[PDB]
Amino acid sequence: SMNKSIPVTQELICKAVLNPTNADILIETKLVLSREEEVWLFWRDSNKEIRSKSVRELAQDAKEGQKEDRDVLSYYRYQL
Repeated sequence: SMNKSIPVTQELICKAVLNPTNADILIETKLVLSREEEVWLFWRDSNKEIRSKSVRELAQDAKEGQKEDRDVLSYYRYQL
C-alpha cells in the first residue's frame, strides 16, 4: 500500500510465489558465488535449458548491445 504492507495480501503473495519456487526457474535468477571470487547467476531459457553467466559479462554484453542480455538484466532488476 502507500509505503505500508497490510500483510493479509502480503502473506498470500508470499505463500503463492513460493509454489513456483518449487518449480523455481521461470527464468527466476539464483545467485551463487565463485568459491578468486565472482558472482554467477542461473536461469533457464524458453527451450528449458539452464544457462550461467557472470554479472560483469552481463554488464559488458549490455554495453555491447545484446537484446537477450537486456531482457535478463531487466527481469533481474524487477525481481529484486
